[PDB]
Amino acid sequence: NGILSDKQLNKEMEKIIKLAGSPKYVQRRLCLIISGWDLSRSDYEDKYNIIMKNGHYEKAAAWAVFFGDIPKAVEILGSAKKERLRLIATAIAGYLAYKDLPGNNAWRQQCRKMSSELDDPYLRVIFAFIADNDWWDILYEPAISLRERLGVALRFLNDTDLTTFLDRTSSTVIENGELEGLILTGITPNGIDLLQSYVNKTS
Amino acid sequence: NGILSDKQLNKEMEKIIKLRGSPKYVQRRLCLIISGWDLSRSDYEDKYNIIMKNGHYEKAAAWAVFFGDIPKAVEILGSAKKERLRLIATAIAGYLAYKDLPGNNAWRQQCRKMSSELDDPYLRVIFAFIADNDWWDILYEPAISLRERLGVALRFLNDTDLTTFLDRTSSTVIENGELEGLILTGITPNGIDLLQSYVNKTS
Repeated sequence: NGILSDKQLNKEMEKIIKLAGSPKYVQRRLCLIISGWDLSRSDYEDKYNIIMKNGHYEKAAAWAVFFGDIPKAVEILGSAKKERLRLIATAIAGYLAYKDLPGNNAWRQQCRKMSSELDDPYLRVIFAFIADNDWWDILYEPAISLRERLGVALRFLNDTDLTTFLDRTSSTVIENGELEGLILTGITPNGIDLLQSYVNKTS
Repeated sequence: NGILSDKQLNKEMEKIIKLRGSPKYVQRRLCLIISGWDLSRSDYEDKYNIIMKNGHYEKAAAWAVFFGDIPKAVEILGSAKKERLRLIATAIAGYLAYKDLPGNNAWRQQCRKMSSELDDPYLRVIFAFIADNDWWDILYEPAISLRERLGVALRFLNDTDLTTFLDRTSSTVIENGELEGLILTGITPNGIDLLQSYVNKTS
């Protein structure tokens, strides 16, 4: 959101980055630096390997979809142990061709129902993104990480709607007192207000 | 096989059909009458309801796949209380807009791996047929009912393919002493040979 001059802050941000498709690309790079999402393809593959070693295959598949690589998500989730996960990966595999057919045809319907009824939040995210393709159903529920929601709102979003998402989420977290809002507010006086609401909620 | 006039036996078989595409259509209809498969679509839906009330949703979906109503199979498996059955319903639902495609698109690979690794034989043959639209991977599965295998072979396969399948299955069951070869061979001297092999095998 910006705020001794706009050109001065832009050039110092450029000299921080030196270490588009948008009018504000350096601000996006600063936001990715702050959020810890300034990563390359090798870094994402390393993160996939790390999360696979940690044992959260659902989180690995969710991160693979967050990056936008759905064949990679299918490959990651299919190379697991639990037959339940292999079935889930088999369901997700469908999308690799069901992309140019916008119409109710049961598969999307069953996927919406299963996204409603499953318990794992990452699998709920993965099905709600696979069926009825829309980023907004991913970045509004509080069941997943706010850092991940910022990662998907910074990589695939327009600057017109990113401001609306950031304003709505900040005005949510400040009055709700959640600690995850430090992503948006930082260690600022607004962060002190967030921590004050957190204290008033939890002690 | 048939085997004192050919016209007389054909006309009495036609009379038997009259009691209740191919030149051997009368013999195919007699075979379906013998095996107990000549049943209407409304009674097929009633049988679906009967098996659903019994609780064998895998058997109901196997019969639906056997008859060829894949959307009805997805509808049947989706109306189940088991999350594994719902995941299998979604995976089978990834087939309706997916038959007009070539192979090796990840989804058929996952379905082939599932059909190889899964334990339930009905779900095995469901995955096998849905992955590859051929019936030679279904007609030879030993862990399904030979009455059902005869039914799908009489419904779908051609004359030469049905003759080869019948010869292979009869020559297998006569030497192996399987009690379900009595459907193929009847209570005949060959049926007594089959029962003799069953006696020699089991006492």
